[PDB]
Amino acid sequence: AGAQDFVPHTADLAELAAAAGECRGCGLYRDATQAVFGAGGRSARIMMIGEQPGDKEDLAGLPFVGPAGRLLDRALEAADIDRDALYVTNAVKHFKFTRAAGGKRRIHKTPSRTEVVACRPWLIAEMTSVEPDVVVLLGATAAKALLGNDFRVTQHRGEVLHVDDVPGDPALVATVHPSSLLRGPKEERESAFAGLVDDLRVAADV
Ligand SMILES: O=c1ccn([C@H]2C[C@H](O)[C@@H](COP(=O)(O)O)O2)c(=O)[nH]1
Ligand code: SF4
Repeated sequence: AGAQDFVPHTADLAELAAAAGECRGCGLYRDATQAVFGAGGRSARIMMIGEQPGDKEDLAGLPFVGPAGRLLDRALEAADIDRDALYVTNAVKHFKFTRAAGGKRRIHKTPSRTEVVACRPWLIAEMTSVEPDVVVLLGATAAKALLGNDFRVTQHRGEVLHVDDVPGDPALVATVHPSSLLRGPKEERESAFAGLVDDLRVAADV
């Protein structure tokens, strides 16, 4: 099923990342430039999971390097979390996208539940490799990957969750995706940023 046979029996993140480059677990590898594995080391206490690499990440080979990542950086710094101490990844490892004519970037398309479930063996391998104390789930796709397809981020914001399905039983904190804080009225963007900082601090206080 999905990516499972492409995942090697090792927890070395370098070997896992190289193997993900060869994954064909769903259709998304075809049009993407490369797989984007997570970034960080196995000593990390906090793992953070987004949806997928975007346009910038697809070509950089690293997660959260575009506008959403710069906003995330600002939130982390405000929460006194050192990004180099995190393990940062995504629920799906290949960018799913289209282009619009006259557009200034490739625009992401939402992974189907099928693609999320197909790619989840990589996330499980990352979680068993890193053994985080806490997992921050940035946005609906990542949160649903571990908490179920019906899960609503908006309804559980600053809550420490635990589900028996997850290897290692880390605490789980589901929050807004940083990209959602890029646009909208200023007061709403400012209130939403504060809430993201709060949720990051919940995770770091686990
Ligand atoms: O590492 C990443 C980078 C971007 N994303 C998402 C965030 C946004 O909704 C889109 C585009 O990211 P952006 O940094 O805003 O260009 O992809 C992600 O889920 N994980
Ligand atoms: S998105 Fe995930 S399951 Fe699909 S081909 Fe890429 S690494 Fe494999």
